[PDB]
Amino acid sequence: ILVIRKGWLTINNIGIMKGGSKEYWFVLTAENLSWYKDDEEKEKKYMLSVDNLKLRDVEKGFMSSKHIFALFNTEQRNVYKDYRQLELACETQEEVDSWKASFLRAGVYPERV
Repeated sequence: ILVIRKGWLTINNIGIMKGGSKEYWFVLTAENLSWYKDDEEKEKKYMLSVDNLKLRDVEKGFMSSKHIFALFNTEQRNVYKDYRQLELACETQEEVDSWKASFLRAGVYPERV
């Protein structure tokens, strides 16, 4: 119910078949993490349950300046659609760190990297 945070994040590993890496507007609550095309909320890319979401430091990553972390379904292959893991990136390390605390509150805890 309570909104924990609203803020932009880049989904770095969105397929060829979905435009590629685009920025999406995230809304996290104690029950769901939903992502939209933008802050107007006219869209809905999807609403994924926070249940069974965990967070891992995804092993160095691409050869970029991005700091990577990811949400992954602990009990199955894909996290949503045909994805394996949903990669989230920030231009700065502090951005990644503040968002980790917001996920903590919603019940997505770290480890299993």
